Amino acid sequence: HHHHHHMVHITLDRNTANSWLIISKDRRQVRMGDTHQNVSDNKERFSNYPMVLGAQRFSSGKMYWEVDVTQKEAWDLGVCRDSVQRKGQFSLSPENGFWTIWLWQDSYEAGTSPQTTLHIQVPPCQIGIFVDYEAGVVSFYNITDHGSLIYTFSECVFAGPLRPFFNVGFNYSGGNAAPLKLCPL
Ligand SMILES: CS(=O)(=O)NCCc1ccccc1
Repeated sequence: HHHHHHMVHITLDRNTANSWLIISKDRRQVRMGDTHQNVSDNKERFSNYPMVLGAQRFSSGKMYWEVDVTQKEAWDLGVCRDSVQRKGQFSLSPENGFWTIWLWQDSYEAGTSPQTTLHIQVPPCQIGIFVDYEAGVVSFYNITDHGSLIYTFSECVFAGPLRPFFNVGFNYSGGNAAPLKLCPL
């Protein structure tokens, strides 16, 4: 892929974070805390899962960013509508306003309904996310494996502004404490 030149500087929006998340000073890293992080509740915060949004909103154009997932056992990444549900239980699907992939229990899957098995030969340490708003495309790239394609959502019906979407995953195992990091341009 030659999408690198649509690179955008993403920062995390503290106000949207689940109350257990710890976002770094530079708003470029997020990890699961071992307790509630002493913030007030608000209607924006994801309540049921360790999720957070990027601050940036996209309604046109081509955008690209990269995320470090080194030594995590579980995470979700992609984009979502600004209007997605924040409270209660829900599935990650385009019908609910999400265009995502994930790692869970040693397999990679795309967040279709039902989910799609991904075929990755080289476990990624960094993921590239490309959005073409006008074309209705969200693509995922394996930066560890020379930028190889992971998955393309096409015919996307965004139906609103998009925000970068992150889930650091649960850390029930003690093996998933590591952060998600936005990688430099
Ligand atoms: C073992 S743990 O640290 O990952 N426990 C997390 C508890 C939690 C439940 C729902 C949403 C956010 C956090």
